[PDB]
Amino acid sequence: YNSGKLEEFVQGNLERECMEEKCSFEEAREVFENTERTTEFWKQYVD
Repeated sequence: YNSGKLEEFVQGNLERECMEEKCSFEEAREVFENTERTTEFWKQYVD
């Protein structure tokens, strides 16, 4: 869930971060970065 140590400097993997453990909508919007794409994605991942 992006504790903020040695996982920000990695590439872009929405799974290792968002799927596996935990994650904010914002989190997606850094790798993903298309916040529209990520909100739709968000409506099948939130709740």
